[PDB]
Amino acid sequence: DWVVAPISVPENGKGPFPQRLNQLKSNKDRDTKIFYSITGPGADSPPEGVFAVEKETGWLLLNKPLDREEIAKYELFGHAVSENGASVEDPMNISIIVTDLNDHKPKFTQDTFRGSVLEGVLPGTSVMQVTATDEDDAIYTYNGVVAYSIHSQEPKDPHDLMFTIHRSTGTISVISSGLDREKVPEYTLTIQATDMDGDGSTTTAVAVVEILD
Amino acid sequence: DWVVAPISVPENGKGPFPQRLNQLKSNKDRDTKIFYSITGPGADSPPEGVFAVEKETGWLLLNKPLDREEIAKYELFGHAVSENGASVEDPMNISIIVTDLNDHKPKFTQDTFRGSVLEGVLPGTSVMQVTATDEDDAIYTYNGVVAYSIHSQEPKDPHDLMFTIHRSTGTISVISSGLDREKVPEYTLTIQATDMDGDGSTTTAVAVVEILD
Ligand SMILES: [Ca+2]
Ligand SMILES: [Ca+2]
Ligand SMILES: [Ca+2]
Ligand SMILES: [Ca+2]
Ligand SMILES: [Ca+2]
Ligand SMILES: [Ca+2]
Repeated sequence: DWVVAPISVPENGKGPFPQRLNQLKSNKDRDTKIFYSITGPGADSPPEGVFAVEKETGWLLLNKPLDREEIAKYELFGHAVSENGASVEDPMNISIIVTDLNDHKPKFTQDTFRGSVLEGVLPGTSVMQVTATDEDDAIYTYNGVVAYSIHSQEPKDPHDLMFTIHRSTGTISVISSGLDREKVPEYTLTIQATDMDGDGSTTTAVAVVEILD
Repeated sequence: DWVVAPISVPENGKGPFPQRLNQLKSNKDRDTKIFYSITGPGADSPPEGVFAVEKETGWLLLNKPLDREEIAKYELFGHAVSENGASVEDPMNISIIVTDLNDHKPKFTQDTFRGSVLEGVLPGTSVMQVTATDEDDAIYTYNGVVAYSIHSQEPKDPHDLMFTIHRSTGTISVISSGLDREKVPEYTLTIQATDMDGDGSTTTAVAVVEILD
């Protein structure tokens, strides 16, 4: 059977609303006046009335901007009923596919991460790992893809940047010699996550690294 | 049966082309890979290839700006065939409705119309009738609706405008006294037709009126 294709709708639309998506039509409007309706979540169940159909034209309508992070897919049914009150078609499925916009900054799992490392480990040594997530799509886009960076380190002793961070994994490492617990026993690193694998929104957190004895 | 609604497409589109109109879809792409095609005038008969369908996505495409005055309606069929070569749906009808833009100026039937009238008829007297047509729509719009006016008269004797014209019918009348064959035996009137019932494009012609004795 010939059916309506999934309808792709990007989130956060300007409208104007209501917005025509597609026009349902039964063949039998030849012999009969037809009344179209729609059921399902987003229509007649929660959230009600996000989608509506014009009773006589069969225009399916979107009534407000969508949010993919709330609902990414609606599955509705279209109905066709004659003036005399008889269902004249089996209900048809209709799918609405909400597509992504980069509308989330990344978020660090904690605001402050704590880890530690021994003085005198070789440069190259893994210290700890940080994590930030991103609500947006990261399959088809870089909207959800986070890149990690270190913005600054305190104090600047012995040298000004002793650590680096692995840009996709969040793993912090020692890249320098001179960690000495007795002179600088702890460090605070401002760390950053930027979605669009680097090119996007930036979020900030702290990593506090203890120098073990 | 649920079918594709007529697709309204205004003429003279900017594109970009090719332009997605609507997405055909068979249910049976569940169990089977489907190949979509389209037949009919505008597809596989003259004018070929104004419309095309993407073999696998089933996107129906318009490939160039349309002209309503050339063809105002296309009637095509959609086809669905399995990978193994079997038609798996009865062909479906598809209608394309080309809608109007005001892209024609009105045109006078002749460049010079000739008529005559007796001297000394009462003011109010019908002299002749002019006609201009307009290719555009005039049912739903004023694109096709012409309004007539007189731009000027030569000579300006006795008085400067002796005639008027009925704005919707093109009928010219005498609105003044003093027509005297012996002093001014003929007049030339520049006449105008403007579509959008007055507000639109203007075309010009001539009416030559003989004064009878
Ligand atoms: Ca969102
Ligand atoms: Ca998003
Ligand atoms: Ca994001
Ligand atoms: Ca045209
Ligand atoms: Ca036109
Ligand atoms: Ca016109």
